[PDB]
Amino acid sequence: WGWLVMLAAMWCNGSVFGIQNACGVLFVSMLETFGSDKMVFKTAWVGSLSMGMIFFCCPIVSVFTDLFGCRKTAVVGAAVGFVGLMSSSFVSSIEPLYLTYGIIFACGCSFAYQPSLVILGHYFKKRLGLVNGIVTAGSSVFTILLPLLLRVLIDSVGLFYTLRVLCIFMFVLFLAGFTYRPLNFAIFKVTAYAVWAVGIPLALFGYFVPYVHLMKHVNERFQDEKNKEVVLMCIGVTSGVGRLLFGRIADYVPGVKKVYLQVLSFFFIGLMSMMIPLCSIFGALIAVCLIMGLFDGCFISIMAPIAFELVGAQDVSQAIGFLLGFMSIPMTVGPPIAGLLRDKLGSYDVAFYLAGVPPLIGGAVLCFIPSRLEEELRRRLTE
Ligand SMILES: N[C@@H](Cc1cc(I)c(Oc2cc(I)c(O)c(I)c2)c(I)c1)C(=O)O
Repeated sequence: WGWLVMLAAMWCNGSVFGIQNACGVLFVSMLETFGSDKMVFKTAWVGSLSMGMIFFCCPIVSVFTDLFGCRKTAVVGAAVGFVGLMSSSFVSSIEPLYLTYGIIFACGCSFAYQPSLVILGHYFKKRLGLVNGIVTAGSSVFTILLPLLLRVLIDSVGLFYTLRVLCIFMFVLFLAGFTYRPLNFAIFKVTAYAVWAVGIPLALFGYFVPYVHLMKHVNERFQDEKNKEVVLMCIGVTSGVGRLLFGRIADYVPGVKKVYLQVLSFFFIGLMSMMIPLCSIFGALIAVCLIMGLFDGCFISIMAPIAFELVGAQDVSQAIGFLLGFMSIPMTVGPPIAGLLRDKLGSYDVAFYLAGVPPLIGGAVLCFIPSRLEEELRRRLTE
C-alpha cells in the first residue's frame, strides 16, 4: 500500500473539488438545454445545493466512519456518486436535477472525501503538512485542467452524455478506495471562537457567486472571446501556488505570532470582486482573476491552524464541525440571490457589487477579536 495512500488521496481531493469548481462550465450549457421562465433563478440551485450539501454532510460523517471503519464509507461514497452522476442522465426536465445532481451526488462525494483525511493521518505517522501541501499541489492540476477538457467535451456530446461520461472519475475513485486499510455545545463559551465562527460565515456570503456566474458574465465580449476557459482556469492556477506559498509563510517568525491575515484576504478578494463588472480590456479580467485566486488560496490555507490556536487540541474536531455546519448556508444562499438580484431590468453589472459588501463586514468583525488579555487585572477596574 505504502505511499499509494497519499497518491489516491490526491486523486480524491482533485476529483471532488475540481468538479465543484468547474460547475460554471456545466451551468452555462445547462441553462441553454431545456431552456424556457425566470430560469436563471432556478438553475443556480443545481450547483448551490451541490456545494452546500458537502459541507452540511461532512460533520455527520465523523460518526459513520468511526462506526463502520476507515476502509468503508469511501467505497460507499464513490458508488453513490457514480449512481447519482449516471442517474443525472435520462432526465427530460430540470426539476429532477436538484435530486439527481446536487443532493445525491454531493451526499456521495462528502462520504467519499471525508475519510481521506483520517487516513492521511497515519500516512507515515509523521511529516504531516508536507503531505497536505503535496496533495494540494496535485489537486491544483485537476482544478486547472478539468475546465479545458469539459469545454471541448460538451460540444461533441450534450450535457447528458457529459455527465454520463464524467462517471469515469467516480469509478476510478471507487477502485482506489480499496487502498485505505488501517495498519459538545460548550465550545461557544470561548469568546474568541464565538466571534470568529460568526465572522467567517458572515464573510463568505458572496464567496461562491463568481465561481457560478463568471462564465455567464463572460459572453459580454461575445466576439473577442477566442478562448473562455482560461479566464476560469487562471483562478486555480493561482490558487494552487498561493496555498503552497502560504503554507510555508504561516509559521515564519515575522508573521506567525498571531495571524489575522484573513482580514487582508477578505479585503482584497472583496475589492477584486468589486472590480470585475467594470474592466473592458480582456487582460484586465485575467489580472483581477489572479489577484482574487492568490488570496482565495491563502485564506483557505490559513484556516486550520487558527482552529487549534483559538481552542485546545481536544475540541478542534467539534470546532471544525460547527464551523462547517454554519458554512453550509452562505454558499447555498449566495448564487441564487446573486442571479436574481437584477434578473429583472439588468445583468450581473448590478449584482456583482453587492456580492462585494459582505467581505468587508466579515473582515471588520474578524479584526474586532480580543487578544493579549488576561483576567489577572480584574482586581483593578470592574470590581
Ligand atoms: N471553492 C474552493 C473549495 C474549498 C472551499 C473551502 I471553505 C475549503 O476549506 C475547507 C477546509 C477544510 I480543513 C475542509 O475540511 C473543508 I470540506 C473545506 C477548501 I480546502 C476548498 C476551491 O476553489 O477549491
